[PDB]
Amino acid sequence: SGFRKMAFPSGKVEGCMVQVTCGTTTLNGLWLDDVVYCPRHVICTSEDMLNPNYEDLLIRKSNHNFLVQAGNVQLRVIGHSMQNCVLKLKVDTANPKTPKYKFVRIQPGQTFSVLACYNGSPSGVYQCAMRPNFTIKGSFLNGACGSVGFNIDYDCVSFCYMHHMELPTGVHAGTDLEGNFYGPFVDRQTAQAAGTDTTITVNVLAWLYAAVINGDRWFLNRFTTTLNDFNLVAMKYNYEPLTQDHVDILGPLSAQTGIAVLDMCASLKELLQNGMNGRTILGSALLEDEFTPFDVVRQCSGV
Amino acid sequence: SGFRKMAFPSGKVEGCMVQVTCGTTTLNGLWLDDVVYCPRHVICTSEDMLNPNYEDLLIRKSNHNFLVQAGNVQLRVIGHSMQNCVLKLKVDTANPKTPKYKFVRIQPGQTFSVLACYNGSPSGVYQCAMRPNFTIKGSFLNGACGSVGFNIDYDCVSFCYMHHMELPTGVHAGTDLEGNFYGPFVDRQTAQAAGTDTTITVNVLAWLYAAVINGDRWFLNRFTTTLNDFNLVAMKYNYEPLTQDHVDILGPLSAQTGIAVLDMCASLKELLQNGMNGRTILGSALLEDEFTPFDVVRQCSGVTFQ
Ligand SMILES: *[C@](O)(C(=O)NCc1ccccc1)[C@H](C[C@@H]1CCNC1=O)NC(=O)[C@H](CC1CC1)n1cccc(NC(=O)OC(C)(C)C)c1=O
Ligand SMILES: *[C@](O)(C(=O)NCc1ccccc1)[C@H](C[C@@H]1CCNC1=O)NC(=O)[C@H](CC1CC1)n1cccc(NC(=O)OC(C)(C)C)c1=O
Repeated sequence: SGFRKMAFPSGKVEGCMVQVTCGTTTLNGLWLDDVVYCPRHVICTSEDMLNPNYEDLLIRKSNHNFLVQAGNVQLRVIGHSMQNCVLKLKVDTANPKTPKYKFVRIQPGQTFSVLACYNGSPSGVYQCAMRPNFTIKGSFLNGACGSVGFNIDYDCVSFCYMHHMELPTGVHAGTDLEGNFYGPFVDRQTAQAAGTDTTITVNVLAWLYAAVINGDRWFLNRFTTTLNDFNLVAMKYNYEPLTQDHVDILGPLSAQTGIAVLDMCASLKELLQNGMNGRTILGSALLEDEFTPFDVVRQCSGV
Repeated sequence: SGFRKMAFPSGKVEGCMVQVTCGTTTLNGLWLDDVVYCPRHVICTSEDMLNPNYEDLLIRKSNHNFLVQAGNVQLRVIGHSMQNCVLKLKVDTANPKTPKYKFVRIQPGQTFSVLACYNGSPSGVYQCAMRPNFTIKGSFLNGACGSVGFNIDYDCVSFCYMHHMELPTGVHAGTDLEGNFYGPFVDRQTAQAAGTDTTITVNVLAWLYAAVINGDRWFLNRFTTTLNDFNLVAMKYNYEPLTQDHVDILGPLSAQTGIAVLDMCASLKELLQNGMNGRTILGSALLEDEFTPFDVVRQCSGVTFQ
């Protein structure tokens, strides 16, 4: 037992990280088979970030303008291609450490591990969620661009995030590995702001189910709720609406604990009303929303 | 910016993890050079666990009595030895993925990464602190024994923890890699409990510095204090004593923020007496004590591993 924010083991991603340099700009790239993926803004100067014309900047670059270093080794760039906001650098070597991998675009509420890297070297690994406002609450300094987010369900690495920017509230925005941004953000230094963030309701419920599996029952009550009355109350606390899909997804945890999904919703309604009155749940004094139903089952019941 | 509970990258350690079977028992081992390290209780069965004679149990064992699997590959065991609560299985093959490493024993308050493993396969990585009561707040299911804790410095893995047991309250106990227990625990099925835990003061102050570096400043105040004054309030609230060495270690963060440890101790003094008054610090409603001063510097300066 016990319950922690757990990341995936990072080794399969560590062997894919490289440094990419173009002019004065250095950041991280991801080397899978014979392609290095990195943010297209590696081709920009620090002035000329307001309104970059990336098509115009890229046509002016030679293969030999990209310095790609994997440890001491310099890789040879033999071709370049832009896909949305990602640059794909063709190199003469397939990475021999390339894992079994897929690219996946995730939905808000989904969790993933981040391997924070500087100069193509790993600094640390932590767990994140795609917020409902399509930001992530990351930990990134100058040099972190091209750091990736991933899951490893079985031996297959699903890459879902590539880091590009920090927004004014100290939260982060980036793309899938096809270079499409999460949310309405652009790779320009123009004024942009995250929408109002909301709590990931289905994840809070999953985490209350974790608490019951780990033997804590103090917050339960004798009440039930309709799905609609739950949403009318939860939205007053800036909680995301709970859908019938979310109710279906919570079915297994419901069956394991013997607590109906709408009985657990009544518990959450009372927690939002009362707070915790000096108590904690799984070591937290706040309601946790960065564990998915699938994360709870994986950590509580066998991996 | 941002601040997250961050683990070390686990790749150097993932290459050392193997499965060890002795009869009915499967758990994890650590394969370094030509030796596999695992918990000595791998030799025990049901009857043995209630009062084990580890000397007497280890005599009756073949080398072929220990199945060691690295992926599909069976390693050949050519020797076995016990060191305190660890078994050392000599194999005929040096691990070609052996990193630069040493074995270190950490102090209460120090943090490390755990690579939670099952059947020799890494499943997850998270950051822990050795609690003042010598437990860790881990997350471990059946099969986790022999999972290890570590720190990295440049390209050197310091192994500090090997997992042995769960206590009541769902906290965890284990050994250093020389098989010495952290805390007053024994590797037998018997009545054991975690002692009263205390809050790691120097780590809470480190995390208040992380808060300030990230623009979370509401708890700062005009007041200062001294050790004796703060420490009399610390003991009061089941906080570890703050030593002069702690004050020195936080030195850098006092400089970088303009808040002297004792000025920050004045902020922490106030938070304990008064509470947080509806507010959060770095997204927590409680005072975080599992970041060391070094962790805060590591994270807020972008230190990388080679
Ligand atoms: C990314 O480009 C990066 O890491 N680049 C390498 C590098 C940058 C700076 C110095 C040396 C090397 C960064 C990552 C950022 C930096 C701080 N934390 C991060 O997550 N991304 C950008 O700088 C990004 C590039 C834009 C998308 C194309 N960018 C540019 C300009 C402004 C901002 N944000 C900003 O001003 O943030 C506030 C909070 C408003 C100060 C930005 O992210
Ligand atoms: C460890 O031995 C292990 O993982 N063994 C492999 C295994 C395979 C299949 C089934 C069980 C075990 C475990 C690790 C435990 C299991 C669950 N969480 C853990 O951290 N350690 C023990 O089982 C340990 C071995 C003893 C020290 C030599 N042990 C034995 C008996 C009792 C407990 N604890 C206990 O009863 O915990 C409470 C909280 C009281 C239920 C114990 O840890």
